[PDB]
Amino acid sequence: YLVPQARALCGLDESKAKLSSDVLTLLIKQYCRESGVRNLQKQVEKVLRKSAYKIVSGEAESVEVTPENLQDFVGKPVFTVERMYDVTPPGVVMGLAWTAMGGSTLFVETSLRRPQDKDGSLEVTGQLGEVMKESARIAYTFARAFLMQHAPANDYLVTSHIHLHVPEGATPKDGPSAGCTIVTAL
Amino acid sequence: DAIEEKFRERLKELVVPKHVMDVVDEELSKLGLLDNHSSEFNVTRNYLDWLTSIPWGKYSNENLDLARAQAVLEEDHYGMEDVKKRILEFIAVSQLRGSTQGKILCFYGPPGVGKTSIARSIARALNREYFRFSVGGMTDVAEIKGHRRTYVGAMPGKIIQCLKKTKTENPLILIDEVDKIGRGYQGDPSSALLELLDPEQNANFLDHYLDVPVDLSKVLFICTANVTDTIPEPLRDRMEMINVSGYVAQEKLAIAERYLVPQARALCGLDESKAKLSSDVLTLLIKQYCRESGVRNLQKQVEKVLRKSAYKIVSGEAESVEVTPENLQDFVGKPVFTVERMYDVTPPGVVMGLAWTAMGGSTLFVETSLRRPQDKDGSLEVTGQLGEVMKESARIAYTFARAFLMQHAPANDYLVTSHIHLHVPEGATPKDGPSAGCTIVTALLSLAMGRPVRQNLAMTGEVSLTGKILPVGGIKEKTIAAKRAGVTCIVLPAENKKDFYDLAAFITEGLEVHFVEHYREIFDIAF
Amino acid sequence: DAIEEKFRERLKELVVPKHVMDVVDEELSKLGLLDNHSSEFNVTRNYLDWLTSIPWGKYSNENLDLARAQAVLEEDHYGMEDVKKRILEFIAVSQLRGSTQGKILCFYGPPGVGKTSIARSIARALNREYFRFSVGGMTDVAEIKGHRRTYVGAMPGKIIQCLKKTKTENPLILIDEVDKIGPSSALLELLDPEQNANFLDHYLDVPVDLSKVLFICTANVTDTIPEPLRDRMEMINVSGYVAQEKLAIAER
Ligand SMILES: Nc1ncnc2c1ncn2[C@@H]1O[C@H](COP(=O)(O)OP(=O)(O)O)[C@@H](O)[C@H]1O
Ligand SMILES: Nc1ncnc2c1ncn2[C@@H]1O[C@H](COP(=O)(O)OP(=O)(O)O)[C@@H](O)[C@H]1O
Ligand SMILES: [Mg+2]
Ligand SMILES: [Mg+2]
Repeated sequence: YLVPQARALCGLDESKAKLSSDVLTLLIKQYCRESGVRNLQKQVEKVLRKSAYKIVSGEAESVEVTPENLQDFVGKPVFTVERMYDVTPPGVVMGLAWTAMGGSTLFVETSLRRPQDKDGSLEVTGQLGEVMKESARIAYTFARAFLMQHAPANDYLVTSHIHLHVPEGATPKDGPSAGCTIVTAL
Repeated sequence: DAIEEKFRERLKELVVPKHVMDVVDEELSKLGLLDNHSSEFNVTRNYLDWLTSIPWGKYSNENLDLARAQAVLEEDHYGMEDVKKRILEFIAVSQLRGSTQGKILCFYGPPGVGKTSIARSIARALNREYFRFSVGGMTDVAEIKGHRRTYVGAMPGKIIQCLKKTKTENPLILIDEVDKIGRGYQGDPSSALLELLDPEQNANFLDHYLDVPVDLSKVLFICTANVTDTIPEPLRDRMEMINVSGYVAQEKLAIAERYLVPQARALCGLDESKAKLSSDVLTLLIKQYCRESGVRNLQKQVEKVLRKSAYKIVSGEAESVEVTPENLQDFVGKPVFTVERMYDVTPPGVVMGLAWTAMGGSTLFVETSLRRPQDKDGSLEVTGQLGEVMKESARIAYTFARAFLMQHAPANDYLVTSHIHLHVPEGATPKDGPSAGCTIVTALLSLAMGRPVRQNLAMTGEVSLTGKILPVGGIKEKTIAAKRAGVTCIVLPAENKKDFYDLAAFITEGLEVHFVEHYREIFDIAF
Repeated sequence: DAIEEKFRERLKELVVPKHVMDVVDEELSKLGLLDNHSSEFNVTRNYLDWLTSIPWGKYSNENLDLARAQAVLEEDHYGMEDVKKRILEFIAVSQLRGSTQGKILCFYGPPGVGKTSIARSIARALNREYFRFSVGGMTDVAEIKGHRRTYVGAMPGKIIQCLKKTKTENPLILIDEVDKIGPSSALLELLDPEQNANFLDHYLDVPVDLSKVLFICTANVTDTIPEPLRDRMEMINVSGYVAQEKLAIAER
């Protein structure tokens, strides 16, 4: 629907400007992650209008769009990194989050705050909301209980001072959906 | 009566659509039945006037010459490549298709960069009619939609009057300051803009006075805003966001010596033979007085110099005067931005950072000191009007610095037990953001080891709890601020390579750029 | 008719721009068919009253002479050398270009230093008309931009009121306490060289040229002034007085 109508508006035949399924897939993946259609239409129209300018100005007789030179038409990709950790060290567990620009993944990082591994504590940073901080507290309590019943000799969680961080530091996040992820990380 | 023909013979040159012609006919038939001096007669007459005044099928003689358009665009504004490219693409597309087109654009950027001014130059380039529709603080929805005929003072509204007064169906409408539209209590004008700025529904824009849809698909809508975050998302999604990035010092010099100085001389009535401003004087003025992204303050400084010279000439104090970098302070006063770098040599515990500021970016330093006299557990106090995000980043940096020193030097008990105070010496101004996490880590490690970092090294980048460096924004401003100082080496996150190399060549000529993925690389670079 | 001839006699000496003339002509034609008892007749009469009262082509005869203006400035106030220098520079620029000009200034300083009295003295020296209104605590945009003809209580706002009162297109307008404003978006359009020449009022529905008006703002602290508004105007510091200066002012 979009590309034929955009061609009819810009007046470019398929032979003069090539938009393959691969370049459209890349453009959607890297520029149009939203749930709507208007921004994808705008990107397609940008590509076609730049091809039209190249044709009219005499710079080229036909314009071919490729996944390599797409950034020449639509600039740098908005989304490039899909996951922060390729291989997760022991303290971090991968989670999932809801976002307006499609789905978004999150990680939960934990590390010792004091050298020795008298109660211990959990410091929570990462712009976590009140509900999510409460879920972190519940997760800490259940992690203590579960490690108590699974490994009685392992007093790590009760004595160690632990810092919990969700490395999307500038983006606020809330919700209890991360309780099991936090338990797994701890 | 002759009023009916006075209506009819001015539709001859208009290709009126059927849905308008059948309303005009019924209104004219109603007109001939009412008494010539009744109030209903006046209402019908006013409505027929409004319907007839619309340019139903006439367009301005748009020109499609790319060379002429580029010449017209270049004669007024310097270095607005994105907007000029967008307009040339518009012209090329409108040349491929056999008819005129319309688009909805939004120019956003820092104040004083030329968003409002470029619209008139674009309208002149396109040979389109120009209308400015400032919506700053507007809370009246009736200015967009109008009022029904039943009211005594009913008028269609601003847009229909634009079509009436421009006498063309494809003008250029400048909706100035769209982000500053008012949050009216009785109505929300931004919600009425959804119908006006809908790329598909422009063809059926319904006016409350006319009660007849008008085809606004051929109108080129240009909006100006300072920040996009204030515009409602349903309206922001309809408009095409294209950015004006502001001007670097070299671009400011080009604008001043090519546009600002000639126009200011014309305003002051002077000539180059009587008042001479050399490139060195303009460069010094930009460097020491006009750090803002716009060129309005630079324009004010230039006008100040020229008016001082004009007073010196008219009063007879001098036949002619030349401005020099030595005597410039006589005209503009003593320099404002006299210092670029707080520390020429950084002692142990302080690390040079970079920050985004409205004045073309600026550098910052992170200072750490031993609050209690010993090299229970340690604590970290933070000051400097740090925001909540920046304080959280400081806590993360402290935790990771402890962890890193746990493994790099297990015998080093400094960070574990010592009580540390961390400050950013710009205490009077608020600062926020996670960009300084790696700077804080470096400051803490330099304090712990007692070893100063490289003496001309700047760095930025968010840090995770495990030490991974995350991308940050404002690379251009941070790079410019680093290059103003004697920074010979800069450290950036690896994810910022793509938008660092998108910068102009002259900005990054002399910088030894290092791209990092984990802090263990920054540690080797700095130490 | 008598009303039309009265409005045209109001209009004889003004050099009216073409678009304003077309608007007045069409409104007069509209008034020529409405019945006298109609409420729309009242609205049209009230509208034409404002359009025929704007001084479209009248300028005050300024005293483009450095000596007399300097004498007036130094006889009316003591120690305001920065403001006096700025006004002398303004006069020199007006003389060199050979035409009247408008500027936007801002006097900021502690209260009681003479920011309003110096503005009255400047208007006296320049032979310009003087008008002032306060924006301190203002929260209504409609008192600057006006209300359209539809509403019963519509007024054309402070700027059009000033233009009608002063009968000149180059008066001295003092905007008092710009730093205490609540509304600033109307001022951004009011004082901006790019759009001063085409200031559109909602009631008038026709643009007026404010490029020759000399705007002088008053404040006490610059930091509280809105950021986009602080960029349009020029900041001149009217600082306080030392004991010797206060003694001289008191004696003189
Ligand atoms: N690139 C440029 N070249 C020449 N003059 C410029 C340029 N950018 C801005 N100006 C001048 O600076 C002023 C900026 O005002 P304006 O266009 O209103 O900026 P904004 O739209 O950001 O408010 C204009 O009067 C314009 O003449
Ligand atoms: N330098 C001066 N020379 C002469 N009179 C002065 C001077 N400074 C202040 N005054 C007097 O003090 C009064 C200040 O009132 P006003 O200017 O309205 O207060 P503000 O300065 O807070 O606006 C004026 O009436 C003026 O006559
Ligand atoms: Mg603007
Ligand atoms: Mg006062």
